[PDB]
Amino acid sequence: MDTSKAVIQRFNREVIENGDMAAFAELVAPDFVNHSAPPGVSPGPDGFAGFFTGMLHPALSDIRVHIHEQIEENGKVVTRKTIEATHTGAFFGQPASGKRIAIHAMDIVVVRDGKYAEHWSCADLYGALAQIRA
Amino acid sequence: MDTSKAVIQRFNREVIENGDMAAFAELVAPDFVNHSAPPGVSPGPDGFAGFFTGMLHPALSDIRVHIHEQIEENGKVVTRKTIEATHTGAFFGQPASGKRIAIHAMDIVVVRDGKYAEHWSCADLYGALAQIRA
Ligand SMILES: [Cl-]
Repeated sequence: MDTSKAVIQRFNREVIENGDMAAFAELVAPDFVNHSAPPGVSPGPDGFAGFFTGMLHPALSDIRVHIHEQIEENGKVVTRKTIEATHTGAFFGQPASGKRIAIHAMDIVVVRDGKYAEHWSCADLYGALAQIRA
Repeated sequence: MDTSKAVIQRFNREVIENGDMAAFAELVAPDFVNHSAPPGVSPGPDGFAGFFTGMLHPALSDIRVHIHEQIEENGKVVTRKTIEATHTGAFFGQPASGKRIAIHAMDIVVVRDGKYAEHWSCADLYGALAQIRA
């Protein structure tokens, strides 16, 4: 039986790095809520999947997620990480630059019965677009 | 002798909201390191104080720090918060708009002997500048 931290590590590897949506289905609960979802997006699992399949993986190639630290209290796991990838597609209105960039992020995940139940995210887009524009 | 969560709560109220640098001197250690310090800035307490006195408080008036949650493990405290303020000064290339904006942020603080010892930050500047431009 693997830990909440282990489940988040598996999600970052199989879903964010590899883009395995079969792994997504296995690691995200049907009652999942993305509290950080923008006002126009579905806070549900389908909205969350749509961010990876429709936005992230079309924009970023050769994704490497560097998990620096994981702080856990009361079933919530804070992951401080870096998303390193090659900018090969339009990202936040920025056309493909071919540049390898590093996005600093922090997410808070609530894992229940081996699946993602609740999620909050924070990312340095200002800095990532600055990298793209240099 | 108050908790790490209470020290961070006091720092956000007296330093970030009120701009009391006398409180800064009392709540930040001399060996403090800001791991999220920009490339040209000092990771030291002097560099960190300079962010508030030199860029944050000249840019933002009537600051309100809305602390949502605090997750602690192994001497690290993650604070998920929303900085609400009026844009009255120069902020990341945007001249004063007079708008009251909300900056979503997350910081990881290591409190040692009632003072700030280590710090990591994440803030939604992309979102904040978007608000300034609306
Ligand atoms: Cl994520």
